[PDB]
Amino acid sequence: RNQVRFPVLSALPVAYWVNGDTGLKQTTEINWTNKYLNIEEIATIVPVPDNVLADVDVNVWDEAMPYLIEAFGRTLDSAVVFGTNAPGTFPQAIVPAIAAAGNAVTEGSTAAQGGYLGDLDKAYGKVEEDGFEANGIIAGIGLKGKLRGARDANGQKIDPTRVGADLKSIDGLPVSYPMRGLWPSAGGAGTNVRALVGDWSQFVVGVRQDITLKVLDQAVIQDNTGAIIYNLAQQDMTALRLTFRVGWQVANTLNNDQPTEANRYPAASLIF
Amino acid sequence: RNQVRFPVLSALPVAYWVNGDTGLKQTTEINWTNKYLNIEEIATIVPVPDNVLA
Amino acid sequence: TAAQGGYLGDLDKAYGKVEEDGFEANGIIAGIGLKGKLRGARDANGQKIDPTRV
Amino acid sequence: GADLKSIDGLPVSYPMRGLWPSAGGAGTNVRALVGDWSQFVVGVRQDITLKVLDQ
Repeated sequence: RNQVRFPVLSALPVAYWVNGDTGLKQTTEINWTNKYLNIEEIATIVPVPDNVLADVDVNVWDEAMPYLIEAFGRTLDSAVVFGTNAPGTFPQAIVPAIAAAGNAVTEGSTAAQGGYLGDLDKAYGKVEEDGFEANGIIAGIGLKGKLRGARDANGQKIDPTRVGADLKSIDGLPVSYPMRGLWPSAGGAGTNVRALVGDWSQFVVGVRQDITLKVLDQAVIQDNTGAIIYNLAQQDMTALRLTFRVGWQVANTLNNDQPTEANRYPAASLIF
Repeated sequence: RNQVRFPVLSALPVAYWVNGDTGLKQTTEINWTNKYLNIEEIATIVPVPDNVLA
Repeated sequence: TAAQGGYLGDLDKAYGKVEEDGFEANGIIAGIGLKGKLRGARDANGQKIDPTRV
Repeated sequence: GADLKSIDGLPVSYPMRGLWPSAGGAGTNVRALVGDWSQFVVGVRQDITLKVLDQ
C-alpha cells in the first residue's frame, strides 16, 4: 500500500559515579521515533496514425521500447540525485543534503599535498568522521581527466599502484559512470560537482508497480483547457500508455559519532 | 550508385511525474532522419612523344 | 611543461575531449616531427616521464 | 597495513567513539596514545548487578 513506516531510536541511557557509599543514584529514560517512505508515479503517452503504423519500414512498438525504458530510468535518477523538479513528498535530494551536512569537499590541492588524490583522501574523512564507512564511487566522465592528470612535483604519477589501469577501481572500491550527460559541469565557482562517495547500503528504493503497458484504440486526447486535440477513434489513430510507481529513503540513524543529526550524512562529494 | 542513403535516429522520448492521483498524463513522439554519401572522381592525363618511347 | 608531465600531459589531456564528447579513441595519426618531441618527454631531473607506456 | 589496523606490526584500535578532545586552543587536543599496556591493572569487585523496584 501507498506508504510505509519505520520505527527508529532517538536517545540513549547514560551512567554515573556514586559519591561515597551513601550518595543518591541518578535517572535516565530511552526514546524512539519513526520515519516514512512515500510513493509517486511516472507516466507517458505516445500517439501514432494507423496507416503510418502499417506502412512503416519496421515495427515501432519493438523499436521504441528500449528508449522509453531508458527515459523512465533517467527522470528517476535525475530527480533523486540533483532534485530536478522532484515531487515534494520525497526527502531532500542527495547533493543539497551532502552540502547541508557540511560533507562537500572543494577540489584543489597542490602536487606536494598529494595532488588530486589528496582531495579524494580528504573526502573519506568526512564519511568516516560521521561514523559510517564507504563502499563505492559514482562519477561524471570528467573525473577520468583529473585521475589521468594526477602528477607528482617532478611530473611522475602519484601513488602509482592505487588506481586500476581501466579507471574502474580506486583503493579496490568499484567505480561507475551513470546519468552520463546530466552531471552539473558548467556554472560559477562552487556550483559544479564531479563525484560522490558513500555507503550505498544505507539507501533503500521501493517499487510499487513496474513498467505497465496499455494500448488505446478509442480514447480522446485533451489539453489542460479541456479542448480536444485528437479524437483517437474518428481520426484512425492509435496510442500507447506507460506508468511506473516508486519511492526512496536514507536511514541516517543516530549513533555515538556525530550525534547531532544535522551534521551526519552517509556520503560526501567533490565540487568546483 | 552515384549516391547512397543512411537512416539515423534524430530525437528521443521523455517522461513526467503525475501530479497527485489524477492529472493529465502528457505526451511525446519520436523521430528519424537520414544522411547521404556522395561520390566524386580523381583523374589524370600523361602525354609523351612517340620517339622518346622508342 | 615538465612539472605537468611534459608533452605526455597534453596527450593525456587531448584524450579528455573525445571522452567527454562520448567516444574513446583507438589509433593515433601524426607528422614525423612528433618523434623528436616524444623523445623529449623528460622529468624535471632528466629521467623519462611515465617510462613503460611508450 | 592497508586496513589501518596495524603499524610496524603493532595493533591499533578506536574506542570511545566521539569522546576524543578535538576542538579548543593550541595544545588542548589529543589524537593517539602508545604504551606497554601490560603494566596497567584493573580489578572488579562485582559485575553489573540488577534489581527491580515497586515501592
